[PDB]
Order: sequence, then structure tokens, then C-alpha cells
Amino acid sequence: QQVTLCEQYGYWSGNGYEINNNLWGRDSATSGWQCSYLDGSSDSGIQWHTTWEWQGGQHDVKSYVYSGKQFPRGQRITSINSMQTSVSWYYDTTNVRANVAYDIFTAADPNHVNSSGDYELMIWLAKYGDVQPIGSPVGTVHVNGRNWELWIGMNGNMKVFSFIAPSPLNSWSGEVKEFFNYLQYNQGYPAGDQHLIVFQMGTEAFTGGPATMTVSHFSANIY
Ligand SMILES: OC[C@H]1O[C@@H](O[C@H]2[C@H](O)[C@H](O)[C@H](O[C@@H]3[C@H](O)[C@H](O[C@H]4[C@H](O)[C@H](O)[C@H](O)O[C@@H]4CO)O[C@H](CO)[C@H]3O)O[C@@H]2CO)[C@@H](O)[C@@H](O)[C@@H]1O
Repeated sequence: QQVTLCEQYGYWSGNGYEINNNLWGRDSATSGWQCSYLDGSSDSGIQWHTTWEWQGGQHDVKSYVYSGKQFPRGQRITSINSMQTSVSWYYDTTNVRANVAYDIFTAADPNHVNSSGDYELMIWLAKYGDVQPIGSPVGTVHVNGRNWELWIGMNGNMKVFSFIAPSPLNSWSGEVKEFFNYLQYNQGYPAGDQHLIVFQMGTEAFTGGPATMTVSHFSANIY
């Protein structure tokens, strides 16, 4: 690959995108490893993959390696007109306990650290094994032309909304503002007080492997 990132928090940035080998929960594993690899990048999007094996810590996330879209701090959610994104990905085996998910943090403080926020929005395009989102499911919702099981919970003082696809969506073209709109008018989410902190796509790895997730394309367009 063009770039290989095997260290915890190994980082690449280019073309308005970034990759982080974000092995934040590796201390929960009894054994394992993970690397992320850049295959290509342009202003129109990036291609990357990650390979991993993790054992132990059955219900603990070991990592959420991701590609992130970069943008200026200070964008209030209600000031954002569109948060379109396109992704195509595939796992080489589904015999893993892992998900594929977008992760978005928002915070009243526009300069909030990138590792959390006041609120978290996850969109799970796939769920392999018995792994569960934070909190409890509240029912099925229709957002951006598709149905999702909505889970709501707390991670410390951070409120987490997770939208779960009913079957794996290997190719997805989404408008993430529709999810914020849904939360603003159905879950009391204070969109006018919140700023965008991160916008990421990746995989939460729990156990299994060796396995590879290939992202044939990732792009996002915020305006
Ligand atoms: O940006 C470059 C610098 O990276 C730094 O490492 C940061 C890194 O940027 C990561 O984004 C990481 O954030 C962690 C996770 O993303 C995770 O988010 C969890 C979240 O808690 C939710 O509950 C949800 O369910 O899942 C997501 C994804 O699993 O949360 C963990 C724990 O709070 C975050 O740490 O943080 C890294 C470490 O700070 C630096 O390493 C620096 O060197 C780079 O320049």
C-alpha cells in the first residue's frame, strides 16, 4: 500500500481526508493486532483497507479504525445544508464480531476534543455477530429512504444515537443531515446549539480474525 499504519493512533492525512489506526480499546484484548492501509486518495475520495485479529474482551470494542472527512471547526448543525457521503466496502469474511459504522460527534464547544462530544450519532451499515449498540432499541425509523432500528443510550455524559441497518449495506449513498433532522424533531436533539466535531466511517472490531475490511471508496461532501 501507499501508506501502512500499524501503531496505535497511526495517522495519515491528505486531500481533505484522514485515516487513523484507532486502536483505542486494545488494552481490553488478550491478544491481537491491527493495521490500516491507504490504497489511494484524491480530492474526490479515498480507498483504504484494514486487517486485524483480536481475541478476549468479548463485549469490549478493541478499535474503531476509520477514514475521516476533514472540515473547519465551528459549523453549527443547523448551519449545515448537506452532509452527503458515499461508501463502498466489504469484509473478506463475515466470521467476525464487528460492525461497519459511521461515527459523528457534536458538541456545544466547537473546539471540543475529537475523541467524544456532547452527542454521538452512529450509523451501522453492518453488524456481524451478537455485538450490540450502546443503550436500548426504541423502534424502527424511516430516515433517508431506508429503515433503521434506532438505539439510544448514554456513554458517560455523552448521549449516543445508533441507527442500525436491517441487513448489511455494502454500498451506501447517504444524506447525514436527514439523521440530524430526524433527531432534532423526534428525539429533542438541540441541533442549533451543537457544532460538528468529527465525521468518520470505519469498523468497530470486537473479536475474530484475521479479517480485512476493504473500503473501495469513501467520500463526503459538507456544504
Ligand atoms: O487526530 C489525530 C490524533 O489522534 C489522536 O488519537 C485519538 C483519535 O483521533 C481517535 O479519534 C480516538 O477517539 C476514540 C474512539 O473513536 C471512541 O469512540 C467510540 C465512542 O466512545 C462511542 O461510544 C462509540 O460507541 O464508539 C466510538 C468508536 O468506537 O472513543 C474512544 C474512547 O473515548 C476515543 O478514544 O482517540 C484517540 C486517542 O486520543 C492522538 O493519538 C494523536 O496522536 C493524533 O495526532
